[PDB]
Amino acid sequence: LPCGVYDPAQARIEAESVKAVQEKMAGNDDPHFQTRATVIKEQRAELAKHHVSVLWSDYFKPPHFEKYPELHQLVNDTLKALSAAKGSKDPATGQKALDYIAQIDKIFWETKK
Amino acid sequence: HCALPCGVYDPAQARIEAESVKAVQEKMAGNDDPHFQTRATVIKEQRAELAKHHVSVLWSDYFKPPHFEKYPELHQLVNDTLKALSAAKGSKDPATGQKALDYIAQIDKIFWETKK
Amino acid sequence: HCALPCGVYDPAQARIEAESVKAVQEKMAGNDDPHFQTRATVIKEQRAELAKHHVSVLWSDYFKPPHFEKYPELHQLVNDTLKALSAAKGSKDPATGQKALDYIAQIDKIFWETKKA
Amino acid sequence: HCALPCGVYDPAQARIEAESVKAVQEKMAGNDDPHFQTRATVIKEQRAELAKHHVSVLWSDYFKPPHFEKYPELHQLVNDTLKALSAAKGSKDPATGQKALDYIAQIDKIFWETKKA
Amino acid sequence: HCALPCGVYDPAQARIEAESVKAVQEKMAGNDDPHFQTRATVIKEQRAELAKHHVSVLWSDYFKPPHFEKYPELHQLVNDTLKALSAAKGSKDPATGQKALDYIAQIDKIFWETKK
Amino acid sequence: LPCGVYDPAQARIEAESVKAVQEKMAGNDDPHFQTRATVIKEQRAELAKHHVSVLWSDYFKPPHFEKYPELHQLVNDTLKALSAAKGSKDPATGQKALDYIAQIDKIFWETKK
Ligand code: NI
Ligand code: NI
Ligand code: NI
Ligand code: NI
Repeated sequence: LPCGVYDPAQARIEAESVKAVQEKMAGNDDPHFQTRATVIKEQRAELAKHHVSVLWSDYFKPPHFEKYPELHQLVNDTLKALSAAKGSKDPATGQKALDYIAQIDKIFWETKK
Repeated sequence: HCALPCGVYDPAQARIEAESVKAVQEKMAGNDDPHFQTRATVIKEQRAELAKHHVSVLWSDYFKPPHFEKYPELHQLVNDTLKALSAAKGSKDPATGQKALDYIAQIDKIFWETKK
Repeated sequence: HCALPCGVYDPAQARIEAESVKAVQEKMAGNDDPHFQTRATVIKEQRAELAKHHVSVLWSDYFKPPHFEKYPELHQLVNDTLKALSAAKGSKDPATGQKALDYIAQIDKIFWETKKA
Repeated sequence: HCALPCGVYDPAQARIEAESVKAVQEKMAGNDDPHFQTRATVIKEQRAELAKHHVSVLWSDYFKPPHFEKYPELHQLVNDTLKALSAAKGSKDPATGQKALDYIAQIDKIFWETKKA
Repeated sequence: HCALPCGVYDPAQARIEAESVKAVQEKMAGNDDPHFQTRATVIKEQRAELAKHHVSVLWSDYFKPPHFEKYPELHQLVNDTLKALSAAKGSKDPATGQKALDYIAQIDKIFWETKK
Repeated sequence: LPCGVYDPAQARIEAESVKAVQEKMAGNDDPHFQTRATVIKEQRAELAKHHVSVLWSDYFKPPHFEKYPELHQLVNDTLKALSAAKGSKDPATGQKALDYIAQIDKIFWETKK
C-alpha cells in the first residue's frame, strides 16, 4: 500500500510451527503422520519465507541498509535457513532459522525506536 | 495452526491482520485518490479474510470442549468477532477495525488464560 | 460466501469437498503404492481444509443471531463439524470422512429450514 | 476435482461460483457507494475465476475421450463457458452472469447423462 | 493471462512449470529417502497444477474462435496436454513429464504462429 | 526441494503484465475497468515480487553474492520498483521494474555459463 503494519512475529510464528512439527516427527513413526507432517512443514516454511521477504522488500528502506550493512545478507541467510529447515526433519534446523529471525526482530524493533 | 496437532497457536496472527485492516481504514480517510482508494479496498478485503481465517482456526483447532464448558460465551464471542471482521471488511471507518480488534482482544485474553 | 454480502450460500460446497476427503480415504485402502499414498495424503489435507473453510463461512457469514436463537445447538454443531473434518484430515479411515459428512448433513438440514422461514 | 483421481466431480461447484458472480452484478445496480462498488468488483473477479477453474477441471479431469466422441460439441461448449465467465468478470451487467449460468447448465446436463451411462 | 484483456500471454509459463515437474521426477529416481520423496511429491503436485492452470488460461483467454477454425485439432490438443500433465502429476517417470512438455511444445508452436 | 529449475522469465512475464495493464489504464476511463485493472495489477505485481524473491533466496548462492556484490541491493531495488509500479498507473513505473529485472536476468544467465 503501504499501510505500515509489519511485525517479524508473523515470520516467527510460522517458523515456530516448522520446528514444532520437526519435533513431533521424532515421536511418531507412522508413515501417514510423517507424510502429513512433511506436507504441513513445507507450507509453513514457505509462509515464514514469504513473511521474511516482505519485511525486507516492503518494510526496510535504504537508511536501514546503510545503518545495518549486514542486513541484506542476514535476510538471505534467514531465508536459506528456512529452506534448510523445510528440507530436514532435524529440529536443530528449525531452531537455526528461528535464531536468524530473532536477529531480524532485534534490528526491526531498533528501527521503530 | 493446522491440526497436526502441531500445537502452535497465537492470536497475534489474527490481531496483526486486523491491525492492518484498521491501519488501511485510517489511511483511506486521508487520501481520496480513486486508485489509492481501490488499492486500499483490495488490501483490506484480503487482510480481513486472513484475520477471519486465523480466528476460525483458533476456534476449531485450538479451543477444546473443556474450554467451551469453562467459557460458555466463547462460541458466540468467536462468531461476533468474525462478524465484526466482516463488518470492518465492508467499512472504511477505523472504528469498525477497532471493534474487531476489541473482540480479538477478548479472545486473546481467554486464550492466554487457557495457557496458564 | 464472500461477505459482500452477495447472499449465495450452499452447504453443497462443504459437502463436495468432504465427499472428496472420504473418496480419497477409500482409495488409500486399495493401492499401497507409496507415491500414490503420498499424493492421496496431499490431496486429502487440501480438500479437508477447503471443507472446513466452507463450513466456517456458513457459520460466520450466512447464519445470523435469529438462527442461533432458534437453533441453540448450532454453534457446537459447527465446531464439531470442523473438528470432525480435522480428524478426517489426520486419518486414512473412511469412517472419519463419513462422520464429517454426517455433521455436514445436519448443518445442511438447518440451512434449508432457514431458507423457508 | 483433484486428479488423484478421487472421482468426486459436480458442476454444482462451477454453478455456485457463477451464481455468486450474477448476484454481485445485481447488487452493483442497487448501491452506488464507490467503496461498495470496488468491493463488489474485487469479489466478482475472484468468484468468476473460481468458476472458470471448476469448469476447466471438469473438462480436463472428469470428461474422457468417449464423452468427447459422444458429445462432439463439448470442447467448444466448455471453451464458450469459460469465455462467458470472462465476459461476466469484465461486466456489471447481470445478463452476462446469466449467459455464463446458461452455459454451465448445458455442461450440467451432459455431465449427469455420463453418470447414467 | 487473466482477461482484462491485458494482452500478455506466453506459453513459457506452462513450459517452465512443466520443466519443474520433469526435473523433480528425475530427482526422485536418484534419492529414495522417504522424506525427500514426500517433499518431491508435494512440489510436483503443485507445479503440475500450476502448469495445467497456465495451459487452461491460454486456451480460454488467449485463443479465439478464428484460431479454433484455423486449427481444428487445438481443443483436443489442449485437452490432451492437460491430461498429459495430470498423468505426470501422478507419476515419477520423467518420460511422463517429457510427454507433457512435448504437448506444450505443440501448443507453443501454434501460439507463436498466431503471433506471426 | 531444490529441483534447480529457475528462470527470471517468470518474474519478467508478470512485470510485463503490470506495465501492459498500466498502459491500458490510459485508454479507458470507465470506473469499473479502472477498478478491475487496479485489482489485476495488484496481483500481478505481487506475483512478480514473489518470483524475484525466490530467485534471490533459492537460486543465488554465496559465491554469486561474492562475484556480484551489488546483487543483494539490485534485488531489493527490483522489489521496491515492483511495489512502486503496483502503487502507480504510470507505465514508466512498470518499465523501470522491467529494467531492473533485465539486470537480474543478465546476472542469472552469466551464473549458468
Ligand atoms: Ni499447526
Ligand atoms: Ni458471497
Ligand atoms: Ni478430486
Ligand atoms: Ni492478463
